[PDB]
Amino acid sequence: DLNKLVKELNDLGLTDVKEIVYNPSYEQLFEEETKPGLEGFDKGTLTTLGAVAVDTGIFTGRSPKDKYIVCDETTKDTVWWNSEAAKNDNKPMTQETWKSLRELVAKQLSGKRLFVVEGYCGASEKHRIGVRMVTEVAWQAHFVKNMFIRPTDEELKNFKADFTVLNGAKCTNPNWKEQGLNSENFVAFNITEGIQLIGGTWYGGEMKKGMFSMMNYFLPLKGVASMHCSANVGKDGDVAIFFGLSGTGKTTLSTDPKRQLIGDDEHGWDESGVFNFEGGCYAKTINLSQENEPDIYGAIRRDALLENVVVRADGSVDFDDGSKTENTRVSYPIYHIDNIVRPVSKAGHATKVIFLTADAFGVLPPVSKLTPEQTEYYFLSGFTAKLEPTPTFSACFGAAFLSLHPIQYADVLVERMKASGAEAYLVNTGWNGTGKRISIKDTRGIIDAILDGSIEKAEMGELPIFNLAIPKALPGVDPAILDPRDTYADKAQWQVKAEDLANRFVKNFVKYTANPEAAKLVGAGPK
Ligand code: NA
Repeated sequence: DLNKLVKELNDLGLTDVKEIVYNPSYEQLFEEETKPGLEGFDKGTLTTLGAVAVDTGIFTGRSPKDKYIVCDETTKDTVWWNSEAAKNDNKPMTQETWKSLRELVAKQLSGKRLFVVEGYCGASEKHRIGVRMVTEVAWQAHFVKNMFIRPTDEELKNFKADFTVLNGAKCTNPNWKEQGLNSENFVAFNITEGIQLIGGTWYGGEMKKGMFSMMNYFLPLKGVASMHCSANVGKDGDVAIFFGLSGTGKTTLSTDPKRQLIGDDEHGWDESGVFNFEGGCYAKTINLSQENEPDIYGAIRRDALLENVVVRADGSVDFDDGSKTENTRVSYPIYHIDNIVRPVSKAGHATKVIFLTADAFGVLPPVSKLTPEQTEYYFLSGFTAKLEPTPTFSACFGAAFLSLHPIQYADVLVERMKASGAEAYLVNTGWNGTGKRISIKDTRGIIDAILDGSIEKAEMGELPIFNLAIPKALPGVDPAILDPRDTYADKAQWQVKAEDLANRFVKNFVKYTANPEAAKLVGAGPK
């Protein structure tokens, strides 16, 4: 009912609403994106791959410094607010400033032709958020049609919008200084009202990650895990989830011809199992090649939406050109990948949990079986490194999207694992004592041993300092690399580097000891 929709938009403050393009088909979106007369960043270009490409302007990535959550009676004592104790992007916003911003955005979307897309964040009927996004730019509607679950005709008849995203990319906030904000741009959330406002930035990710942040607020409070991970399922129905920061092999190791993909980035884990929050994938395309990333490359066709890629004069795409940004992307509905779970992106309870890390310090074992306490410790640590070794720590493998304290995500994850008897493993896909990277042959052998349970049959030893349980041998894996000390000429070399890494983990974790519940976890961390 377009009549009902317009009244609800008026309620939000949008006036003089002209034509509304509600839930357009992919064909309509293509026509809208290539419409004669589009100017600026609204303009789409049909590439030779058949996919339309658009540019996002000055913002080619998220703007965490411009992210705010309204502080009110609902959020004062529930949100994990940025503090001296532990810095994060959850910056409070007054109700007065929120109102001003809402009016600003409402004004920007008034007296115009609008696109409205309604979809779901969450494949679980019990724990999903119906999202309604309003925009004046067709490709932004396309991004949402790709990234959220597309409702059935039946669902669209009784669709309830639990959260509304008002995309006012074209407007900027003139009173930001007076208001004490970061800039004239803004990505603000009002949890009580159920609204996300976007201003100044055109980057599509703000819509995807904004809703992920909201799921990260509502779900854990209901005992449901909300995770930044990929997930897949074996032919027999066995489910595994993978965590890992960029460069840890997450995408490659969770891509297996024999296991259908549930999702590649955001999942929930409730009483029924693991479910994707998304209806598509938002992949990085820099240096993309058909040879290396056949699944992703193959997905770039009509209905995919390329972002910030360089298009040559003949319409072809130079995927190696990062002139606009190194963060070139492409979004596409999930069925552009063949090896996926259908008809709905969800499966049973996970029984294997894998934490990947590229340990540039060459200290961690290629694989360790974690205790429940260590599972929480390494989940809060969210560690990886790159080469002198430089570490990166990101709580729960996605600190930027945590609306609650890290411990709250760890608690629900381990609760779900305990019920299904799931085992967690820390897997180092990085380097060892040779100074070289662990072979992918061994890493693939390790992932196989984890999934087929052979690691559970192995004789176990224990690595000192970290007190990690490690297998002495595994089918298809070089037993000479299982203990990280064996790849060094002298174990004393490992010992020195281990004390160093242990120190970095401990120093990183100190901020969590300011949280009462998490404080005791230092006992499960190194030394
Ligand atoms: Na399309």
